[PDB]
Formats: sequence, C-alpha cells, structure tokens
Amino acid sequence: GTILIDLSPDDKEFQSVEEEMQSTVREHRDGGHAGGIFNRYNILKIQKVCNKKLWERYTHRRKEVSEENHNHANERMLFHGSPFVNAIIHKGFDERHAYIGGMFGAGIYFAENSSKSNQYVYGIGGGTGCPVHKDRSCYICHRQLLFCRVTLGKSFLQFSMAHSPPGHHSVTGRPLALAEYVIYRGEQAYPEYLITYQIMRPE
Ligand SMILES: N#Cc1ccc2c(c1)[nH]c(=O)n2[C@H]1C[C@H](c2nnc(-c3ccncn3)n2-c2ccccc2Cl)C1
Ligand SMILES: [Zn+2]
Repeated sequence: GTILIDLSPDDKEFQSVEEEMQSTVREHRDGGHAGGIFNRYNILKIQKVCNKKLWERYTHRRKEVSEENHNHANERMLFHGSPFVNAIIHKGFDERHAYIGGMFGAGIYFAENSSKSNQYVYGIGGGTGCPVHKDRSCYICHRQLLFCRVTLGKSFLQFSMAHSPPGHHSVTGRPLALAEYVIYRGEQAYPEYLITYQIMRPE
C-alpha cells in the first residue's frame, strides 16, 4: 500500500529536502573509503513515500514513547542508508533484519549527516561498492537514501545490545566524531522521502 509521489525541483518540499542533503555533507575520517570522495551530490529525484498503515504503526508507537519521555516524542528528521531501501518503503523498517555485530548492536541506524548514511548505501563500510563497478566511490551509479521521521524518545548515550536500555527508546552514539542514532523497533521510524542521487566528482 505504498504510494510514491515524485516531487518537482520547483517544489519547496523538494528544495527543503535537497538543501538538508547538501548542507549536512561532511569530510569523513576515512578519507572517503566507505562512501566515496565528494563534497556535494547530484540530486536526481525526490519522492514522497505515502503508506497509511506504516504511518499508523508509527504514530501508535510515538504515543507510548511520548508518555515515557515527559510527553515528548523527541522526533527528528534523519537519514538512513542501506542496500534495502526498496524493501523498507514497502514494508517499513524491521529490526528483525538488524546486524547483531553492529557498533551499537542489533538496531536500525540513522544519521543527521547525509554523508554518513551514504557510507552504508552499499553495505557496512560501503561493502563492496556499486554492483556494476564494485566501486565505493562510483560517480556513475545512482544511489538512494531515505530521509525519515524518527522517534528517539529518551535516548541512551553511548560510545563505540538488542533493545534500548530500560526506560530508554533509542541509542545516540558518538564513535571527527559524528552522531549516529539507533532504534531497536522498526515502527519508531517512518521512511518519509526516497532520494535518488549521485555523489559528485570534485573539481
Ligand atoms: N530483505 C530485507 C531487509 C533487509 C534489511 C532491512 C529490511 C529488510 N528492513 C529493514 O529495516 N532493514 C534494515 C536496514 C538494515 C540496516 N539498518 N541499519 C543498518 C546498519 C547500519 C550501520 N551499521 C550497522 N547496521 N543495517 C544493516 C544491517 C545489516 C547489514 C547492512 C546494514 Cl546497512 C536492517
Ligand atoms: Zn558503479
């Protein structure tokens, strides 16, 4: 029951998500090893993701979290990257697929820097890069990120686990140290925008 709405480049909604993507790029510690070398994107397509059931799932969980966090959901708009964006927009996030050996355990990972999430698009550590060229810094192949509504609630701070600690609803990690956000229940995030893009070759 997912509908995708293709947003026009003239749309203020398109532009707002576009700006968030470009402006949150950072120069990574790994020198581009995981996600490639770039300081900007070619943004190709922004699609609003509309799924009533996934939204109801999300708001139902948000109510419970808010009750346990002084009536505040601690909601954030965050990026997600993984090879499984197609599955998520249709079925929602699903912690049953989370990697037990994750830095912060078997959760679903989000970032406030688009470039951080970009590092996970082809897998952990950029995996083996694009399928066609096996190139983690591929400028040719089109990538996709999600820009998601995420309920953090009472977030447990951690440095570099299967559920949040008691009384908490997420983990905020700081492993240059950028923030990463981890949820252990898939219904705490709604995949709001599907972004199709390329990393741009610098010059
Ligand atoms: N088929 C199928 C399928 C596969 C995965 C699904 C999924 C469906 N629905 C999901 O929500 N997922 C999430 C996306 C994936 C994920 N989210 N965050 C991470 C990550 C990020 C950074 N460090 C450590 N783990 N992963 C993940 C989990 C396992 C391998 C690779 C990745 Cl990117 C689990
Ligand atoms: Zn490629």
